[PDB]
Amino acid sequence: ELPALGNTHIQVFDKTPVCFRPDSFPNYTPANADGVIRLVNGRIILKKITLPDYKRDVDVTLKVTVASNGDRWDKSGSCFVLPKESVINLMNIAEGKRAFPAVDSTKYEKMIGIVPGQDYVPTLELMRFMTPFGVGYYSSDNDSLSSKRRPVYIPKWEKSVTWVQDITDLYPALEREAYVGIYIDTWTAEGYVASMELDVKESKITCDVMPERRVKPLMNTVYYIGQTYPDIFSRKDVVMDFDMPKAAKNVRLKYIVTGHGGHSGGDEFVEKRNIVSVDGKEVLNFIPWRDDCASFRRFNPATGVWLIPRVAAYIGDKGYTTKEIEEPLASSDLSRSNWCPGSDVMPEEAVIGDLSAGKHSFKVSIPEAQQVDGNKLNHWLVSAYLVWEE
Amino acid sequence: ELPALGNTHIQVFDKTPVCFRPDSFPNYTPANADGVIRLVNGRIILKKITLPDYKRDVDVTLKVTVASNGDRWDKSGSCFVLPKESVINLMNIAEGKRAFPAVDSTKYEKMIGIVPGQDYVPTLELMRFMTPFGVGYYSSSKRRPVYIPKWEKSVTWVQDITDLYPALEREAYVGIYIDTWTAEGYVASMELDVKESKITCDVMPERRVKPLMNTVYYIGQTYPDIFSRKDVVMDFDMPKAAKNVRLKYIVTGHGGHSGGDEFVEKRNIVSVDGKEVLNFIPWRDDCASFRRFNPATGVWLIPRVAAYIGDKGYTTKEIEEPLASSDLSRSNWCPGSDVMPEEAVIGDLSAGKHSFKVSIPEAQQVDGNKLNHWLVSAYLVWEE
Amino acid sequence: ELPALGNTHIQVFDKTPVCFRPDSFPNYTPANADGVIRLVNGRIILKKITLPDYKRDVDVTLKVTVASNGDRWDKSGSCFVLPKESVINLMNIAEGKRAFPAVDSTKYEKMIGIVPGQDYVPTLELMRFMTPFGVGYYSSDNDSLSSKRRPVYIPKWEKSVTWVQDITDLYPALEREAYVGIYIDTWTAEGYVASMELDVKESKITCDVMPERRVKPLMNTVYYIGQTYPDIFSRKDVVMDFDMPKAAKNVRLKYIVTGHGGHSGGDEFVEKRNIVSVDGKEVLNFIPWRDDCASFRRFNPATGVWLIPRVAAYIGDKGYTTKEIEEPLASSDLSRSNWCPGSDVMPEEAVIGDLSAGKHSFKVSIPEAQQVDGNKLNHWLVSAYLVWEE
Amino acid sequence: ELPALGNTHIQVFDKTPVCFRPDSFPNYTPANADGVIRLVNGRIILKKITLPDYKRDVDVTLKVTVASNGDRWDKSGSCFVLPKESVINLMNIAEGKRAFPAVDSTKYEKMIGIVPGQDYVPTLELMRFMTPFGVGYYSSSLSSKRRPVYIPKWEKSVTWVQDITDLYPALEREAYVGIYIDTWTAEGYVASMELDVKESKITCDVMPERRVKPLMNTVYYIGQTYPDIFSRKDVVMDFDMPKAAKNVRLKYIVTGHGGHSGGDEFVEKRNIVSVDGKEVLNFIPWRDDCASFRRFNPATGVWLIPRVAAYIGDKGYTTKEIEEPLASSDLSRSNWCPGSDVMPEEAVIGDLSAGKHSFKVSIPEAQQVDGNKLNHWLVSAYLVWEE
Repeated sequence: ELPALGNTHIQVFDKTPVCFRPDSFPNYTPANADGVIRLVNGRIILKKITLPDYKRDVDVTLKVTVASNGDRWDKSGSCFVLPKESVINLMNIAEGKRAFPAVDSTKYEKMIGIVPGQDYVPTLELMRFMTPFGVGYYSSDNDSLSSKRRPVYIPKWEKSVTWVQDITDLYPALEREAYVGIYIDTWTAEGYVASMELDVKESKITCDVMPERRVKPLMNTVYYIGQTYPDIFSRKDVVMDFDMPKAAKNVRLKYIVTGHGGHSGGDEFVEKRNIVSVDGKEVLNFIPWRDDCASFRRFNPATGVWLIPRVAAYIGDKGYTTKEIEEPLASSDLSRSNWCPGSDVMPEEAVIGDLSAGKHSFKVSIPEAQQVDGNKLNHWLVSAYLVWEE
Repeated sequence: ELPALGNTHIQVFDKTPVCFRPDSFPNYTPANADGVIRLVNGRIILKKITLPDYKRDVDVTLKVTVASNGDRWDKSGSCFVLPKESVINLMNIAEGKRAFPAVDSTKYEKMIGIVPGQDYVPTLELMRFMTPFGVGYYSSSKRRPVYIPKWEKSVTWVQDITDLYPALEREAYVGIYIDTWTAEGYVASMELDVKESKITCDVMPERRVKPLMNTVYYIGQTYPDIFSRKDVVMDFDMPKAAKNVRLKYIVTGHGGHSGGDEFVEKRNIVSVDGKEVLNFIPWRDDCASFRRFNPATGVWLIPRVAAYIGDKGYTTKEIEEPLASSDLSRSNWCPGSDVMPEEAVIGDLSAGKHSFKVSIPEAQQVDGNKLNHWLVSAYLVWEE
Repeated sequence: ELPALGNTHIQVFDKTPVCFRPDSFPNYTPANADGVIRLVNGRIILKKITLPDYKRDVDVTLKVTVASNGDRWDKSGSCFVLPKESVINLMNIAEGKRAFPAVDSTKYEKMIGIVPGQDYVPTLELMRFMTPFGVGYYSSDNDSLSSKRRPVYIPKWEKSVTWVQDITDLYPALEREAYVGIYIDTWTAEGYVASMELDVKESKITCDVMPERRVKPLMNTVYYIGQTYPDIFSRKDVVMDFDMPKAAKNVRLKYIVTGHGGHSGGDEFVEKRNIVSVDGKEVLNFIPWRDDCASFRRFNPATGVWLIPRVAAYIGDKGYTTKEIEEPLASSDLSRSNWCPGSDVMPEEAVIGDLSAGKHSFKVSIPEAQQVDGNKLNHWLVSAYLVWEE
Repeated sequence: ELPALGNTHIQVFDKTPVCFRPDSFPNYTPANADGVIRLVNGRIILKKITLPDYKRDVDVTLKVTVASNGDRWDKSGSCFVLPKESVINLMNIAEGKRAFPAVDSTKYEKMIGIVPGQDYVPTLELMRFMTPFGVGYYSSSLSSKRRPVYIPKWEKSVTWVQDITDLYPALEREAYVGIYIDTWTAEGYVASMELDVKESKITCDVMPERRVKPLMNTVYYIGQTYPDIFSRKDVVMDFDMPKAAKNVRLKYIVTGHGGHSGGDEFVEKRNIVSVDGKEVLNFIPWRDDCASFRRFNPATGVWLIPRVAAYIGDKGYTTKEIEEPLASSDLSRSNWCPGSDVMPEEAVIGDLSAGKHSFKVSIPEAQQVDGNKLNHWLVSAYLVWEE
């Protein structure tokens, strides 16, 4: 019979600004009155959370809400947690106390912080998201920029976007005390406002002992701080070793990927096969893609718009007929490499099976990925981790 | 320490046709080789399911998939279960062995089978859904907007129905109804997943379900526009006092002509023992999000001044923009959507008699071809 | 002793839309229920006005008000009247019943309608104006476009712009019955709204006989309809002859000019001497120029804005000091060739003196004017007329 | 049929210095070679003007031009005329021959000369103006520490024009007009003044019988104190109308002062003006367009104000933090800007019977002078009508 501590709800962030204001915020700003720490001139918000010492099992739910506060763009986002087992992390790097470890250039070029190294474990992602174009700030009924960009089939713009995911598997990374944060690749002073809620529901069953969950971050190419766009996959596969000190049963891989390069023909808009392997065996092999981005239209008041001519069938006063029309196409409608402006990203899972104690290899290959070329910022945001029960 | 029976998965239907073929199927066709029973000329498919005698708690998940097999329309659908405590049900009515009880015309007009009566409990809905326009059969441009790169080939809905386990326990007849009138019809799939608790001490709670109302016109029934003349009021009995009772309410508005209840906002007010427990406008304003599931929808050209990027920067011009019937805002659904029931915490209910009332006061009457109506089902759930 | 008819006020236009909607309006649309006639797809609004047969002298005041209705730009405008003595005019040209007369290419190239010809007298301008950038439509307190474009020294945007001029000298062109209108070089469907009021204040003096005023339009390069950008001054002076049927005493010339070509280094932004002559004698010789456009800032919420670095002296907490800052400069702040976005244009006057009956010459020279070059639309909008009492 | 005398143009002052040089000019200096009389050490310039005996109606236009000749601040100014009907005036007070009448302290404290008294009618203002910060002398390259990027060039002087036809009776035949500037520097300013009288071309157009009656003037021309009296009491006074008058109009000229932070120069204060116990004006004297005068203020003080600003950068529209210059001259003020004149507010009073009438000016939240905080209100008022 285990004691009940009760549920825990945390309003981590509440319309907390995420922006780029290098005159107000340097690489590191200590905790403000609300506990918010800011890194990289405001592009990263961070907060220490405490959770009671749960003995019973729990369910963990994450709810992230974003709105533009002026920034018009669809920027990349990462809700994350600093790994507890890592001496080096984003915060003490920002403070100037540490640095990402140097990497072997034959394997990882100049891609610091994407794989583990001495005293370093890559940042763990709680949720990858992509902001829509200007939701909120540009969403009013008579907004001077978006009011005549609203298609006839969209009765009203949404005022914000919200994503919810079960992250129970990540409880080990949140337990007792942890630093969680949100990063948005924003370069405007107006930026965004972000909200984040953690809901920990404690089991009502007296006998329900908390299982021994484990999490092992493997990789993270998100360019949080002093990092470079990850187009490395265009020249080489990213291969790394990892250790399993103890044999583990029924291990699962979680893989989070989005493709980027927003110019015409860039990796944001072209299909590229991802092949992920463990110990030389393929465990995921698929094209990260979405063809439903029109479904996010009401979240994108400030998206760009083009007129595409098309012969359209329709019902006129004298029955069915056809005519040439000029049909609006929004940038937000376009199919993309595993996301849409206004979507989150569900991690792909793969059941790895049992892993013996000892050395193992992990490989991520996006063989036709394109190189950065001047202003063509082709890259792939990839993070991965393992989870299992001991 | 309770024994583990393990999980149970049932592929109830698998691309099972739902159609209207009165030359092949009469009002009742007994179970075929795959266990499928057909009622009303194929408009209803039904199957007996069996589940192990679970002692531990469980989670129940329902997954329904639909595709057109030629039918072009957005027709109403109901995935349901025949209440175990009812002598009279859709099946024995179809067999010609029973009939919905006659009703008091002062209270319910000619709306047979929508409320309980002698030996009758209304059908219980596991999931209300609305088919999209021709998904699958018509999914391969004059129809496809430039912002839709490809049509989906089918539509799928998933809901947790754990609270309905008592209606499914041991043995039950589940089915799918689609208001289809074509021989080509649809194909429907249905999966039930019962995930048993991995915890040794986790005793199954004593869940209860009590169906109160169901206006879905399954068989020999009339369009439910009754709300336009009177509120639907009924009594129900609670044999035992119950704590923390919850009401689940499933509503969709209908009448697909211009200005009909499918397309106009109407406040729904639901009461128990004279106290309002729900009061809201059932509405959806996001139906454009379902566009890729509607290849066969009707289309109009609407004029509009539009902002766009031309060769000399941003500018504006008059255009004629396609608007699909499927894009239109509706009374709590879209072609291709399911319906999440609204919940309300009723609180404690004493043993004895109680009243239940559903009021949609501005609902419109059927008028010739204007088929205004409201599909409403409701039930109570609680633990003893 | 002359009878008093009293004053006459006419609300010619009242937030009447001026726009470019070729699918709704062809070259000519007849008078609507309010008397408004539309030409050139909505770019020109026109209306027949009637005035009592005044015997006493009068004062005529014109009041034009404009607001954007979505069009973001600072477009050229002309409030005008169709000359009574002209068989051919903008309206019957729009109706397809007439055409500007063909011109001698050695003198006027392909600049149709800018000088008189057979059955044609150039349009007479009541007022030349330049719309500001988006006033009204983009002027609200929290407008998503103009909100952070408001300089600290501008407490609030204006919601419209209004110009008033005395046009008493033009009474002969308005007398009894006349067609007046407004043209705006708008190419957007949203366009503008325009208002126009004529106030005729009758003299209170019993003996005050109306003088015999005369008006003679000479030139007008405004491209109202099927006309070309007037960069002709870059290759040749515009010279023309005119006839004075009767000798006239103390004749005055009125000259309305604005320079154009909004690209960097174009005639909108460069000083160009104008030299105007009658019978070979210079009567005006000046640089049409304004250096006070910053004064119109509150009318230009949608103007473009740049950040210009500058070392600025200021009072800080430790006394007088200096620092590098980035100071906003608006397109509307820039000095221009005789106008600002949001200004009207006061005609320059010159006392010509007496003119004998017969032939006379008139010449307008802007010798360093630039040519049109692809997208560089250099030109000069020039109109001129004579006025005198007989 | 009335004879035509033709138009009259008078160049009253032409870059005539207005300054404070007590060693060169005492309280009174008689007319110099150009007819210029100087009072209070140069702070006031004065000149006798003559106008033909016009029988037809006329229009009177006043054009005043000012430039700094070294004086850097935005000082108060008053273009005026000595009332013809007054025995006591600024000039004979300066000469030491007369004095403002003593006042009742319970009503007017120590505010001499602001209301009428025995043998005294307050000075009549043709135009109230406020000099800009150093125009001309400091009105000088591409990058400048003082000149904002949106100001291509400083103006070299400032000019104001007003129709003052209603004031013809105060100018008729012969009158002493002048300019006062509250300057305390030896460098001071230069001032120009032109009067243009345009005679009607109509034979029948008889000049109407216009009248002017000065009521109040708190401008501290000579041996006078800053007028913060409104902060303790309303200014109430009586006046006499020897003959009944029809359709009388009140003209009220007000500017608020106290140039320190939070002073009456920069705070909104309701003015309530009453005649015979009825309110005739009730309003906040205010201007919110002072940025429009920027090019006339080269020597103004400047602050840096932080703000997020939208702008076009090389990669499209964006926003960033900046420190934006705000000039003292840009600030909203109590009915003026550095470089502006003041249009009088008018009110139609209606008919006034012959006899006694009362007039009252109340600025109830006006602030008191406090050491170097020189809060005050410059107010003048007069009546006009046709008989």
